[PDB]
Amino acid sequence: ASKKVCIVGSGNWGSAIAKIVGGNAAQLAQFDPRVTMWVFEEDIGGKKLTEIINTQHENVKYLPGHKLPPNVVAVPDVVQAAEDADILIFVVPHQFIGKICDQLKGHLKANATGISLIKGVDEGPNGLKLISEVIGERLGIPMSVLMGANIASEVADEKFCETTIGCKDPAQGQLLKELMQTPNFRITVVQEVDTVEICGALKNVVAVGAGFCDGLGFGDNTKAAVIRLGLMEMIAFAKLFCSGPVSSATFLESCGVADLITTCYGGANRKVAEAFARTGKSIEQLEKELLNGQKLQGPETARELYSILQHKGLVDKFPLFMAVYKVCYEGQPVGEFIHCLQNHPEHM
Amino acid sequence: ASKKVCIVGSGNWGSAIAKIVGGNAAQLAQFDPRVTMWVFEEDIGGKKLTEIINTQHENVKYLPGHKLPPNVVAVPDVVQAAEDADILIFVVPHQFIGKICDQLKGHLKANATGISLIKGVDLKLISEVIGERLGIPMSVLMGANIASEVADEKFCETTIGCKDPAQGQLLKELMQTPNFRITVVQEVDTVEICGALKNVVAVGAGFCDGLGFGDNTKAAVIRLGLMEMIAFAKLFCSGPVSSATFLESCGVADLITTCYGGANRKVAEAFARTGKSIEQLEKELQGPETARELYSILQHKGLVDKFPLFMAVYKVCYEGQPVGEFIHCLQNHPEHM
Ligand SMILES: NC(=O)c1ccc[n+]([C@@H]2O[C@H](COP(=O)([O-])OP(=O)(O)OC[C@H]3O[C@@H](n4cnc5c(N)ncnc54)[C@H](O)[C@@H]3O)[C@@H](O)[C@H]2O)c1
Ligand SMILES: [K+]
Repeated sequence: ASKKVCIVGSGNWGSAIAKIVGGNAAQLAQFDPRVTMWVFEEDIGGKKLTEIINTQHENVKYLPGHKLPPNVVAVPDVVQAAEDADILIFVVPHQFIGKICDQLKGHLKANATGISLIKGVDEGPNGLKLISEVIGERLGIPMSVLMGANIASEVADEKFCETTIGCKDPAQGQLLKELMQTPNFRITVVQEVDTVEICGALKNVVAVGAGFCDGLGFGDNTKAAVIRLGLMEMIAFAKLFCSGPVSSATFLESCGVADLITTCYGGANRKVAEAFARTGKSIEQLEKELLNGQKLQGPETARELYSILQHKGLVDKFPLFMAVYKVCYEGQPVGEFIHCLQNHPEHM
Repeated sequence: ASKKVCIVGSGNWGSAIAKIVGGNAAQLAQFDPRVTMWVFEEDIGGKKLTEIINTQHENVKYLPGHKLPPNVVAVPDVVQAAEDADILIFVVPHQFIGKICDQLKGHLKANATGISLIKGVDLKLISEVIGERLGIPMSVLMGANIASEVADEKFCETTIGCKDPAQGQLLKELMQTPNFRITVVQEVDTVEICGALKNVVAVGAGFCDGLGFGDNTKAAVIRLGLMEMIAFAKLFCSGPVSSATFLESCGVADLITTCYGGANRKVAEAFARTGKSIEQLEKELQGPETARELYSILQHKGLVDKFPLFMAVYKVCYEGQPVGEFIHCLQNHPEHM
């Protein structure tokens, strides 16, 4: 009768989302109050982390200081967590989604549906592959996405922000909006899944360019042009690459312009790009110094874009994306970045 | 045969444009190389400013240290400057364009056209003021750019709004350089209204900074402000309006740079942080004034409730509403209904 929800993931973001979804499932009649959350088990200094969560109602490791609602139940086995869910909320690091889908494949409730909160992009036959497609194809369920200018710490703290839900099915879109929306977490539902999703990968390429601007000492008007041309390349690339409908207007949603802006004024891609431009240190060197060795996604995405556009003969139509690639991997002097924007397709 | 250009105005902005325009007018066969610039005569240490420009080719008061192309001729009488021009570039401060137009009226060439670079509104668009008094087709140039940066050839872009496609390509040819990139669109009114409405959003963004909110909250305020800009334009502008025009420099880019750096944001932040008045911050903004005008026309249309960001700025500036309510006013926004 009422729809059962499983939150597949329990990290910083998954626990922030638990707070909201646990809250709204308990409140709202149409949702089963019992919300399962799959927790990868960890020795929390002796006690099982899933034990600590069900007793203390606090993800002491990944969202310390916050009270997860009591109707949210940690479950160490993902199949047991999801077996009865009508709605699956995928919120794990991209690196673990494959494993989780492998365990879940063939164990879901009939007509179960999913929504991916996983930002970024995967690899596929067409070069880039959307994570929501990896999930939906492996599990055989219809997929929505949730993407926007938001971060777990602020969503847990109830700091005002918005997000975009991409869902092809209007009725399912409205259901997901009811599950996730609060006075400080505002949702717009749009029908273009792929377009909402591809923004999250492309925005980080634009952020590398924005960081180059900061590191080369350009002003805000130059930077605003880099961001805007970057947005226009996002639109043009989605229109040529995405299946499903692509509208310019979708880029004016939170997943598009707002996430772009926040990523270009703060975030690891911008920060490392600026340091690269200022200091001549390699992306690799800065990754070790600043991100404990984490791979920065902006440069890696630019490399994938380069291969896609080379096979289509369109490298010259995306000068900002391709300047990020050439600066990061082919030793193009970062100081020439702006020159690559002086004959842009948008101004032809 | 070749088109004659007059730059009506000679401040920082008009001098910066004269650098660009004089160069392109000399190089391109389709333009007459003799570019007039109307220069309000001033005495600079005993010599006339116009004489200094015509011998040293430097506006020593408003753009010192920059050479103007020698084919730009400073002319002190605005009628003499404009009377043979086919293209007039209006680049004076808002407060004078009314008087300048009253002197020019009737004295222009028959087929003459205009482009207004005067950002901000009169609510009535300044290019409408000009085009209706002078009787000439009007275009606009608006984007994320400032005069000092254009003078220094720092990369930036701009939008030209021009209804006639042939006139638009000529204006683009007159103005475009490697560091001043132009997109021509045909929605004149949409381009121009952005310049006024962006300052309302900027005040809101400054409130957001002053209240201690982060970049994800500021990005929502900017984005909701952009949606209200689009909605208002479709409801106000007698000319056509598409959301796609707001992806141009005049829309999203100018909005971003104003909301991250500009007078409206700076004051609004300090006011929300310290509760320092406004004026004492001022001394120590067109955004609020525009908000007031928005309130008035939204009443007439019956749509005050559909623009809570615009109205929260007005109410917080003019009706005592506590700045601290600004974010609350966005928690049931039409975009999320
Ligand atoms: N953190 C944010 O602010 C934020 C905001 C928007 C979107 N997102 C997206 O949400 C996704 C997840 O981010 P996060 O903040 O929850 O990261 P996290 O590192 O905080 O999450 C840790 C979780 O990863 C899983 N995990 C850890 N080790 C594992 C292992 N050996 N095997 C299997 N699973 C393991 C567990 O579920 C663990 O709870 C990402 O795709 C990110 O893009 C995050
Ligand atoms: K010429």
